Amino acid sequence: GIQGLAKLIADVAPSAIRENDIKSYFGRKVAIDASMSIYQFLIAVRQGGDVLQNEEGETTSHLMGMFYRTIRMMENGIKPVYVFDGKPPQLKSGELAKRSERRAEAEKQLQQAQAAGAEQEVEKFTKRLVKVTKQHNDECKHLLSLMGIPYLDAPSEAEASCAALVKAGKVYAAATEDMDCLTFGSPVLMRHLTASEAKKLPIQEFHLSRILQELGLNQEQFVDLCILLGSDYCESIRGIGPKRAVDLIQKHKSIEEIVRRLDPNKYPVPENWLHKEAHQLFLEPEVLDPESVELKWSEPNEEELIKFMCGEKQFSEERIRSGVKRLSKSRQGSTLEVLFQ
DNA sequence: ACTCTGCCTCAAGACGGT
DNA sequence: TGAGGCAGAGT
DNA sequence: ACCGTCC
Ligand SMILES: [K+]
Ligand SMILES: [O-]
Ligand SMILES: [Sm+3]
Ligand SMILES: [Sm+3]
Ligand SMILES: [Sm+3]
Ligand SMILES: [Sm+3]
Repeated sequence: GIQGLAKLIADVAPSAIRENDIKSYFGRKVAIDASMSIYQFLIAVRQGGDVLQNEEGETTSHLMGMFYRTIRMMENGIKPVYVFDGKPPQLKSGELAKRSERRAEAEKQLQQAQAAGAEQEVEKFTKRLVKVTKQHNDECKHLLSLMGIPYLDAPSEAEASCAALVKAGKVYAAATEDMDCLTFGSPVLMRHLTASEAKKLPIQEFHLSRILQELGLNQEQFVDLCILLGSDYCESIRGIGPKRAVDLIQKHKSIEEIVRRLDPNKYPVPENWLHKEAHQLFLEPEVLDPESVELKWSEPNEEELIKFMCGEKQFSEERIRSGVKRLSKSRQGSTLEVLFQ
């Protein structure tokens, strides 16, 4: 993420944010940060503070969400491609260490909340310990294949590869909550795309070109702004928040120039600041080749889906079979069969 | 008065019978 | 792999 | 729309 970027845009570039009704998206393709949505399901999809699971102890919360949400999207003629995170860049090592530190603390506090019986505390610390694993990813991929829904493995950060897919015109937008997708250059970011049958949060599109126009910046300058706001890849300058950062960038145009003009006593910069490395990472990230794989939405394998979800994962046969019928008919409505010439 | 930091707390899904 | 509220302190 | 339940 980028610290306070969403709020900053709402305050200083409101026209970059557009809202449309879900009925307007029929036929559109979108790239989805899979690892992130699996995470959301593991955290939220609970009964008695416990994830859903089959009788043999295997978690099924993530399969539950991925199955049903994907179908609801397709019912609206929205065609998702799911993108999975790869190996993190070295620059992120610091941030990851911080996370593992927090996990170690959370593990202690979980234990003591248990010897204290504090059930609501236990639930909190258990949520803090939720972690998307390789098995979670492998099960979702397996499921998506059976559903006929495409997915890709990013070489590194999935947001970066989502952005690259939008730039190449392979999908219309990147659908994620992580704003660093814009820092990676995604022309369009959709937030709150769940296509939920219960409404709530309006669908928001962020348009990068509108953002750059409103702030009066090019993409290089925008990335420098984000670094100053605070990213995962390097430190920012203490004392410099969203307000002073926009002004410094609009005036000095670059962190390099900002540092030369800043008084080393009033606003000292981080020692051995890696802003240059991060800048390079946001602008030239390692990404999949968007011309490589042709995205297709295939017919769902109904019988194998039933064996997997019902036979193995113990989902209701009625709900699953009903889901597959809906998915199949909705695909038929929004997708053209392949043609040979 | 405007700005920023540190610390707190909170929320985080989908289906279907009613 | 946040967000927003609040008190206190820096500009 | 609410809310008990989903696995
Ligand atoms: K800062
Ligand atoms: O992020
Ligand atoms: Sm990210
Ligand atoms: Sm990521
Ligand atoms: Sm079994
Ligand atoms: Sm098993």
